[PDB]
Amino acid sequence: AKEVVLLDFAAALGWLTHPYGKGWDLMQNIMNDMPIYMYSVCNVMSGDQDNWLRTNWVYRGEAERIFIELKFTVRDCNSFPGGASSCKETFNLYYAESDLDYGTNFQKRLFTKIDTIAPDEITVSLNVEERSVGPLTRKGFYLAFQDIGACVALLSVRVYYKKCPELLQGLAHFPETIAGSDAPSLATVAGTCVDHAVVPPGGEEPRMHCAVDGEWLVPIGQCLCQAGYEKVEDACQACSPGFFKFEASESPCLECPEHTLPSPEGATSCECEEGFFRAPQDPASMPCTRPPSAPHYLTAVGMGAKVELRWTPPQDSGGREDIVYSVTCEQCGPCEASVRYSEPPHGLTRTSVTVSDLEPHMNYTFTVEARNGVSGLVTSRSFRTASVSINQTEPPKVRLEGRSTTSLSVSWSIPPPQQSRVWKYEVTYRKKGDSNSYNVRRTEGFSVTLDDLAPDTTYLVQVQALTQEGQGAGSKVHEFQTLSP
Ligand SMILES: *[C@H]1O[C@H](CO)[C@@H](O)[C@H](O)[C@H]1NC(C)=O
Ligand SMILES: [Cl-]
Repeated sequence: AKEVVLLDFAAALGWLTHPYGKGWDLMQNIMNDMPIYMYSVCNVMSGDQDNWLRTNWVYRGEAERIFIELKFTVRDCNSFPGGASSCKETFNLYYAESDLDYGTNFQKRLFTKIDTIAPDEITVSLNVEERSVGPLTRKGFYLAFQDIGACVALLSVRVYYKKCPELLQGLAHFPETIAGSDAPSLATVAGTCVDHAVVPPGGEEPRMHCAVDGEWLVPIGQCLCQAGYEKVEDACQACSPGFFKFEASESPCLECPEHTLPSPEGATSCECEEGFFRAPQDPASMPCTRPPSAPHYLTAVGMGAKVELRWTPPQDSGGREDIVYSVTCEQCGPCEASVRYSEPPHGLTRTSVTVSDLEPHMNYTFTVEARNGVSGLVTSRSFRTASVSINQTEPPKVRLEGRSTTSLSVSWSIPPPQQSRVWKYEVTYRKKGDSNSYNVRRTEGFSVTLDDLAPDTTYLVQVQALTQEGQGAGSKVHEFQTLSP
């Protein structure tokens, strides 16, 4: 775990002693053909000791919490001739922040005690200890060591801050970040997106925290490979030629779908080969599709004035499920509003419709076309046709125009446009009650007189305009009556 050092006594500076002369004092020994320095003080006999040793001004840089490591020795208070109660076996560690170098202007009251330092190993004619303080927030700081009446040898001091390693995590890159001072107040570090990577709409953007111990803590958000690109190891390559990636996801590059042209490197979509198309609604994931073929077959059986257009889906959906049917009509020329559709005629999803109100004696032709969500792209037409004529025309209006004791003058009417079909007019009559005797005569006229009948009798008259045989339209059964003398 990287550590940045701000002050290292061992490598070596002549620090400030107070008071000067007595108290702390730089000293030297010999080892491995090399000089060894140390600040010592051994005033155990003397009743009251208050010896201060101050380190020169250390720059804080951007360090937030510093770690102080000390290596020292301590003699046993029981080994000195005096060795009275005036001998301690510990010393005190202080610090102070400032924006300028006080130089020689050392002032005890300005210092904050960090802790007392006690020997792990006491000797008789080396203890290692570490502490830390934060947060620091000024240009520089001092360290101060206080003697209270012991025999101490200070061999080493190191003050450093911990640091978080640079890394790449989820396509994001974070840089060396100074570790934080306190956990409850841990800042957040933004990461930047590797080439060809991005943060999608709208996920969390890359973040991570540098903990006191110099460790990366809680990873937030992530970067994904931009469209046209895919993740390989910890980088983003372009999609191979023949593949595509429309949205920035975690998935790999997909191969082009059906009916598409081989894509160039780093493709976000495969264009569709001539003959096929895609709708706006269509995702670039589905294959380009085609317009449908006309309905497979079409029937139109007309029960009276209504009719039943049944039909079946195209033999070729064009590769879609959004096929809708449209129905028009011929009467020549287009039908008016005269015809009623059981349902709206255009934009149908069913495969059968009932139209009604068809004036007899006219064959209409209905056309049904099938189209899908891609028909609007081409100007062709794919439809089926079916025609029907109802011959039932038309319930004649009967009424009399003359009466006698024995004869009835009967006449019927019917619009000229329909007087064409009518092959012959069948006239039927019989006395009331009688059901074993029928009187029937035919004619092309619109009037007839019934001869040789009984007086004061109601007759049943039924006229039927045949078209041509057994397929004609009957009339209301009227009731007329002879006259009395
Ligand atoms: C419909 O009338 C036409 C004349 O427009 C005729 O050719 C045809 O036979 C009729 N319908 C049928 C059942 O063929
Ligand atoms: Cl602290």
